This record gives sequence, C-alpha cells and structure tokens, in this order.
Amino acid sequence: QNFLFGCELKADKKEYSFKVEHQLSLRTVSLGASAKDELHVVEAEGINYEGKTIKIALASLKPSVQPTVSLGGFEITPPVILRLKSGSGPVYVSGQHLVAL
Amino acid sequence: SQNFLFGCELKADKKEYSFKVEDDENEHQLSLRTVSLGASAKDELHVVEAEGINYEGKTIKIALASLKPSVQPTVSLGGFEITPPVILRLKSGSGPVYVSGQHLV
Amino acid sequence: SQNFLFGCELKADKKEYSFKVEDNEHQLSLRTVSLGASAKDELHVVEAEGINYEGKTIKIALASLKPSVQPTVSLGGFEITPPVILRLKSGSGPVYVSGQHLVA
Amino acid sequence: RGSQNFLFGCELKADKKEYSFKVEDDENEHQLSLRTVSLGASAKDELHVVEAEGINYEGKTIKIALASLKPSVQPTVSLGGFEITPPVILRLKSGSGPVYVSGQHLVA
Amino acid sequence: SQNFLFGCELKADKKEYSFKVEDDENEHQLSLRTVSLGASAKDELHVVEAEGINYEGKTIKIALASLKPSVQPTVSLGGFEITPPVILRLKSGSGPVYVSGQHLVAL
Repeated sequence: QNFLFGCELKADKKEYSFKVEHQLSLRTVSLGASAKDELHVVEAEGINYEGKTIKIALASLKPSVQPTVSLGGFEITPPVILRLKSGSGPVYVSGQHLVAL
Repeated sequence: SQNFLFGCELKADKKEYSFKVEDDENEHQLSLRTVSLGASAKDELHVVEAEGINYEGKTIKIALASLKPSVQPTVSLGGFEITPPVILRLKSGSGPVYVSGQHLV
Repeated sequence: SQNFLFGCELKADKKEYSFKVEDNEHQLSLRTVSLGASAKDELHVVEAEGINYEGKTIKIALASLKPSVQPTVSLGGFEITPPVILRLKSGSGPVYVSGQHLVA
Repeated sequence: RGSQNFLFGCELKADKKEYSFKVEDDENEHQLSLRTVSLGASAKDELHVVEAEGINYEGKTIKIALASLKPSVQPTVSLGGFEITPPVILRLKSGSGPVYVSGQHLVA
Repeated sequence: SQNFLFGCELKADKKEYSFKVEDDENEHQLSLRTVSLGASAKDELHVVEAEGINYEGKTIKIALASLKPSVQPTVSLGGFEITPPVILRLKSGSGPVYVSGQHLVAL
C-alpha cells in the first residue's frame, strides 16, 4: 500500500526521524518560499551494509539556483533520520511511505 | 492496466485540483510526472503541495515542488504515484502552474 | 516488449506532431524535451493532447523550457497510450521530444 | 535489475563528433541504457546538443535529440535510463564539447 | 533483496572512493542516487568520474556528473547501478562533492 509522506526541516526542528513498528521512497526535496538565498544541505543518517551508522548527503539546494531536486524514488529502510545540515530552511521532503504485508 | 493522460492547471482563481474517484469497481492511481510554470507566471517562487492521508490516518500537506521562472520553470517528479483522494494546490506564487502525469486504472 | 527510438521536432512553422499507430500493443515512453541551438531566448511550452480516463480530450503541459535557464527536461519515461498529439504551445522552437516506442 | 550490467561511456568533441555503439553476434539481447550527459571542464560556454541515431519501429534510421546542455546554465542532464537497442550512433550535433555520455550496457 | 544506505565524500584531500565487495556468492550493486556539492566547494566545475569494467572486461573511466555551486549544485542520477568493483573519483574541481545511493544485495 502507498501513503503520502512529507516532512518539514527548519531552524526549529532540523530533524525528522522515520521509525515505526516498510519503506520510505523519497521523491523531492524543495526550499520553502521564505528560505535565505544560500546553500542548504539535507542529509540522511542510517546504517550501511557493514552495519556502521553513516551520514550521507542527499541534496544541496539554493533558492536562486536550484530550489527543488527530484530524487526519483530513493528507497530507504527504517530507521533513518533526515536532517537539515546547513542553511536557514525551511526545506521540505516529499515521498511515499510504502507498506507491504 | 489502462493508462490515460492526466493534467491540471492551478491558478489564482483556481488554486486547487481535487483528485477523487468513486463508485468504481476498479483501482485508480495517479503518477505525477512534471510540474511546470506557464508563460505569464510572475518571476517568483511558486510552491505546489499535495494534501492527503498519511500511513497513520492523519491528513497531511507535503510540498511537491518549488519552481521559479528564471531559475527552474519545470521539475520532473519521475512518476510520483498517489492514491485517491488527493488535493493538489498552489500554496504560493501567482501565475498559472501545470501538473502533468498519468491516470492508471 | 521491444524498444525503438521515437522523436520529433516542433517549431513555430511545424507546431504539432500526431503520434498514431495500427498493428501489437503500442506505448510511447517520453524521455527528454530539449531546445535546439537556434531557439530564441524565451519560454517554450510543450503540451500533449489525448484522452483522459473518462474519454474526454484534454491538453496537459509536459514542460516549460528556456535556453538560458533550463534548455532540457528529462521526463523519465512518461508512458502514453496512442494516439497523442504533441504541440508547441509557445516559443520559436525548434524543440525536440525524444523517447521510446515500445511494442508488445 | 535481472541480467548483467557493465559500465558504458564515450566522449564527443568538435574533432571527434560521433561514437558508434554496435554489438557482435554473441548470444543475448543487448541494451544500452543511457544515464547521464555532462560537459567537460574545458567546454565552451555555448549550447551543446547530443543526438542519437538509430532504428524506429518501421526499421528506418532516425535522429533524435537527447539533451541540450550549457556550462553556465545546465552542465549535466540525467536521462534516468533511456534504453536503446543497438546499433546506435551518439553525435555531438552542435557545440565544441567535450561532452560525455555515461550509462550501462545491459546483457540478457 | 537488501537495500542499505551508501555515501561517500570526495575532495582534494581524498579524491577517490573505492567500492569493493568481499566475494560471496551474492549479487551486489552500487546504485547511485545523487551527487551534490558541499558547503565549502569553490565556485568552479566539479567533475565526478567512475572507473569500472566494460562489457569486454576492460576498465574504463566514465564521467557521471559535472556540477558547479552557482549553476547546478546537485544532480540526481535516479539509481544508476554499477557492479563492483568501482572507483568514484573527483576528476576535477576542489570539492567537497558527496555521492549518495544504495548498496543493493540479492540472490
């Protein structure tokens, strides 16, 4: 089954934690109307193939250059934290929460 | 699997498009492909959002794209499949914005 | 399925391209829209015209491009059922549309 | 996914405008899946256009434009896996290059 | 199949990332998702290349992306799968450049 997913990362609330008791498929990352005209970096933190915790950079966005990046359905296994690493925000992430059996 | 074209135009006097379907004996999905700015759009940031129910039963609004005529007038979503009901809305910016995709049955 | 190249050129003088077939099932999968070297520095809008799920003919905007801002857009395999018209709603062109014609 | 995938790339430039992709009668179905087109560091600031030349479904050779790129506007376009059955020629239709094309050679 | 997060950072200090898998019996792929420029990247073209095997078993270098902070800071590759082993390399520019993606395992 396939549900809408989204989160907002901002100075207030730099992180979103995807957990639960499934797959997230990330679709776009985009800067809100009010973001400072500067580079924003959004990162994902989770476990790699070795079982080590890593931080990976998903996108670098700037309002006057590239305010949206489309990820094409980047599937991630829970758990993952999405975080605004730099830039004012707000930054949005959209995608799907997929459930199977 | 039938595949039909899908589109809508979001503009100042019509900021929403309601994808709802019903009394079908048939499963419906939309797969969004592009969001694009029309010619007369003000050169300012435009934001299009989707409003629908999440995995935990709560209506949410998610941002699909931020576009700007002089910077990035089209964004490709690559087949963002959404289950009905869903509202697409022009959250901010003037000028008309378009969404294109597919309506699968 | 098998896979063959698809393309067309749209410009102010040749604004429309009609995609039709007979036969096998056919689908057109669009991949890129791009602006040609000689296109004017202005917005070019490309649209598709074909049927919606209720049988009514609609027109949908595939892409807005401009040589000095975004000369190409990748559609990522936008599958369309024949027949469809592709049209240059605005802009000088030339604009190119590329993709696959899939046959099964 | 499924069958085997190998890396594919070529470079196109003013003095080397074409790359011809052909597969020998070996056994298997072969696909060339195009992933990216990007401009090299040295490329002049002008539009560069890359086209592909191959078979339509009527068996006739056609030329289609894959991407228009410019260093100071849009130096890379991801094609997301535009599969093409060999043979096909990739050509720098306009501009100086260098241009690179990347992708996968798929074998089943 | 399995899907794990993958990432690496390439910069003038460390221009290469080597993706190998310890021989096992299963199919691994590195599926590349995005390449993006870090906060301190200088404003010049950055070019990331991959070096790996072609269909004839010969090692080739192929350019994946060209990025520049004031024109195009991020490129999505949309799941460009490559069979190990592969080196990813900053073929020019300063970096930092980051690559994200998935390490896929099947069979």
